[PDB]
Amino acid sequence: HQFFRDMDDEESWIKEKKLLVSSEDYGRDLTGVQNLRKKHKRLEAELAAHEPAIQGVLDTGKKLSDDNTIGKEEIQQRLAQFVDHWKELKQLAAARGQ
Repeated sequence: HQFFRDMDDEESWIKEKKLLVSSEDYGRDLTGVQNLRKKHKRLEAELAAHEPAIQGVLDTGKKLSDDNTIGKEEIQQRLAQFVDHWKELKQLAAARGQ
């Protein structure tokens, strides 16, 4: 139950993370351009820390499996969303860079 909770709070953080990216943009068109470029740079750094964070949960889940399996499987499905979300985020970041 705890791991699940943590995962949930984590997924939440992901949403909150994306929100930040959406916040650090508004600031007069004239600067908006430089704002996007600056955002990208911060995005790369961010991602560096977001990788280990998300992975951490993933690893934990793997453990749960070996410790239970019957049940945790459902959580994996939910966690699948987490990865998917991050995946999209990565793609977006890549596009921005290019």
